[PDB]
Amino acid sequence: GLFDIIKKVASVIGGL
Amino acid sequence: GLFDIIKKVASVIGGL
Amino acid sequence: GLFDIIKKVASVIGGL
Amino acid sequence: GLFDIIKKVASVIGGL
Amino acid sequence: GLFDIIKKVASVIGGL
Amino acid sequence: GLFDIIKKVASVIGGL
Amino acid sequence: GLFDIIKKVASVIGGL
Amino acid sequence: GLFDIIKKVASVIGGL
Amino acid sequence: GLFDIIKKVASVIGGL
Repeated sequence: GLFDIIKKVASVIGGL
Repeated sequence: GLFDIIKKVASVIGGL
Repeated sequence: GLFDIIKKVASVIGGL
Repeated sequence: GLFDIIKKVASVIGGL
Repeated sequence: GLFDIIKKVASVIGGL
Repeated sequence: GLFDIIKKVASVIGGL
Repeated sequence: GLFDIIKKVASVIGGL
Repeated sequence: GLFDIIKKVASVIGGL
Repeated sequence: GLFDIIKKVASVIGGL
């Protein structure tokens, strides 16, 4: 498109 | 399109 | 379209 | 109470 | 309470 | 058996 | 048996 | 409380 | 058996 954002993420977090 | 956002996410979180 | 947002997410959360 | 245990868990296991 | 245990866990295991 | 394959897998993928 | 395949899998995918 | 334990964990294990 | 393959895997991929 004109202003594309593609964001892909995956995470393991040990507690917040 | 014009202003596309594609967001894909998957996560494992050890407790909030 | 003009202002598309596509969001896909899947998660495993160890307790809130 | 007096002797509280709160346990929350969620998991993905690739086969036992 | 008096003797609180709070346990939160989430895991991905590649086969047992 | 004779020609055994045992495959166990589990995964978190942040978007394909 | 003779030619056994055992496959076990479980996954979380953040969008295809 | 008096004797609090808070435990939060999350893990990826490549096979046991 | 005779020709055993045992494969165990688990993974977090930040987007393909």
